[PDB]
Amino acid sequence: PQLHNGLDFSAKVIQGSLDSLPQEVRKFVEGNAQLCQPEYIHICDGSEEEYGRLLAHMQEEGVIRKLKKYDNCWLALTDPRDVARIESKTVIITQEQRDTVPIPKSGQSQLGRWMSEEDFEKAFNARFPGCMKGRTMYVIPFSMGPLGSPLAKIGIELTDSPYVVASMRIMTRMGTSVLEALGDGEFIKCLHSVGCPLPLKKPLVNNWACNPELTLIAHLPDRREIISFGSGYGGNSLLGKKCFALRIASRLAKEEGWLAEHMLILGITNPEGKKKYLAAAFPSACGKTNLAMMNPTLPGWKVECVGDDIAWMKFDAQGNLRAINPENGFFGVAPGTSVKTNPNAIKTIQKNTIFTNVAETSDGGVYWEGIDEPLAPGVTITSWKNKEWRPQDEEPCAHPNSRFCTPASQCPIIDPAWESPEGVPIEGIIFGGRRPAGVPLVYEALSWQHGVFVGAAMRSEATAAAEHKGKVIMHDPFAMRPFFGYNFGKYLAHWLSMAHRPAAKLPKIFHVNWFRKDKNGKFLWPGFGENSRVLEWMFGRIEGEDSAKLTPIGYVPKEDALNLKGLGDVNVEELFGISKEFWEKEVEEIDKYLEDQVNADLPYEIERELRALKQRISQM
Ligand SMILES: Nc1nc2c(ncn2[C@@H]2O[C@H](COP(=O)(O)OP(=O)(O)OP(=O)(O)O)[C@@H](O)[C@H]2O)c(=O)[nH]1
Ligand SMILES: O=C(O)C(=O)CS(=O)(=O)O
Ligand SMILES: [Mn+2]
Ligand SMILES: [Mn+2]
Ligand SMILES: [Mn+2]
Repeated sequence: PQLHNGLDFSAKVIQGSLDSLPQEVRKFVEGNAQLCQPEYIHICDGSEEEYGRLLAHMQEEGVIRKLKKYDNCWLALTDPRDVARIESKTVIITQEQRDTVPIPKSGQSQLGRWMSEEDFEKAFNARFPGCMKGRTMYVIPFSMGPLGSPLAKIGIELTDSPYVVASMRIMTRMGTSVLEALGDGEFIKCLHSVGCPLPLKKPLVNNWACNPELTLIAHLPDRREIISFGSGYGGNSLLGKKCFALRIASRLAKEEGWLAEHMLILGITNPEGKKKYLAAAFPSACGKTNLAMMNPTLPGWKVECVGDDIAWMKFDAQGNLRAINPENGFFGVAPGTSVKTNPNAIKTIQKNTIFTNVAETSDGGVYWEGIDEPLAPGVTITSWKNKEWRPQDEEPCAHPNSRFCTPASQCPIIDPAWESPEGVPIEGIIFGGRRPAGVPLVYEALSWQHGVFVGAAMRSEATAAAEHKGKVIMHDPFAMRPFFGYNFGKYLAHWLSMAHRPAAKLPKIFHVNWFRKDKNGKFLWPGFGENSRVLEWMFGRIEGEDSAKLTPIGYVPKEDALNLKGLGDVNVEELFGISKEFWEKEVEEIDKYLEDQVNADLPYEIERELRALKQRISQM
């Protein structure tokens, strides 16, 4: 009801009907329309017609440019203050801090950023009232996972950014079919604003609306709400991806008995016609997308891609660990992608793809560092800063975290089961990061509990995916440090608890290091497609081959067990060398980190594996 006409927003709906929405969706839309005061409400239907109209609208406003060299591809350039996910402005709100992060022993927690409800209420009220004045509020109904999969979950994103709408169309299943599937069921409430109500108070850089000073990405798992303000970029604004599918989902997974993880999923088939599925957790900028889409160098081997970033997994009634990729496309780092580092990506991204912050060539193409591809005489480059750029300038032509956003269905090696609602059965889990020294090319964990410890102990040299810079070695347990939805100690206990399930077929757990360097600072391992030789070894180990030797850190390949035919140059001694001096320092750093950062919530089984590793190293 109403005594006037300040609550019914029907007269402002320019696509769809508030009457046709499920009751709780209408309330969520109308209540935030009352708060944010948009000029128009557009209820997305997911259609090709809508998508083409939206792209035309952004092209007219100067938000995106058409890349005339390719088929339906587009370029966006951002404000240089809004170029990446921002860990330092991302918070989780729970009544008790301990539900979000373990209470550290001495230091500040690195495992999450808690904010009280009372503080968030102040932050929210400082930001959202009136924030969409003069803009359109888009209503995005989307499904994470195949529509109707048992592991699928539905979200509603409200946003004032047409770029978010277009990107969500690629990255999720979006439109009217989701609403019909949702009915009166529950959904995750996602609210986003770039934070730039009209008339503009600050001028817009690169026609990219954002509010860097007030950027805040907040999660409220008890209310099933995600609330994000001030950034239009990637994981800050595409709320289905990191905010929903890792942070909110990892908490739901804890409650419901499954797992939501920063893992690629791939299927690999050997020359004897056998196929296995593996998942791999690497931190951002450590090569998940290269491995998920690998072109193997070994003949008779085939790799197919199920997903490159997020896995949802659950033991089924038979005890198999079944995984789905909840995304609908790939949001991959552009620079360094080339025919030699990721040829299956090159094939995927030449149609129906949105690029952000890469360089544009004068003939309507795309450029970036490491593309490894010469340009024709006369072809010039406009950098991501919208500036004439020569290979002689110090500037990169593309931002280091520039991205492509591409439909998964177009990948030439997309797995035939990538949308199966029952998921694929996972037989191995791989961990790894960037370790220039000390850590060998591959090893296999001694047991489930040791495997969980290996994940907990992950470390990786700092790169350029968040706001971290330099060549520091930081901890990133399970590749989830920016994405835990709840207390990491309880997360470890949850992983450990999977070994108590009836008829659970626990996968083997491996750790890889593509990044070991010799004294020259040169990579010991060629990597990329040659990593198929490491996968072959893992495949044999899952089948039970006697191809491992025991070391203090776990099992490594026996002499001659790795197929090195071709690269006869490889320094095997240094690639698999294990130094007592290095590993004594390594266990000490893990011990200090686990004691401070997990403290009273560290499971005894993890502390036991640390003691066991310390003892095996002392006996070297
Ligand atoms: N030396 C070496 N580098 C690799 C290998 N595979 C990938 N890389 C490097 O990894 C970087 C690309 O990784 P990203 O796409 O940024 O990592 P990602 O895991 O997909 O990251 P997110 O999408 O952010 O989760 C490039 O610098 C590559 O050169 C490899 O096998 N060997
Ligand atoms: O940071 C990551 O791991 C990503 O995959 C990119 S974003 O979705 O977080 O922007
Ligand atoms: Mn990636
Ligand atoms: Mn990622
Ligand atoms: Mn046990």
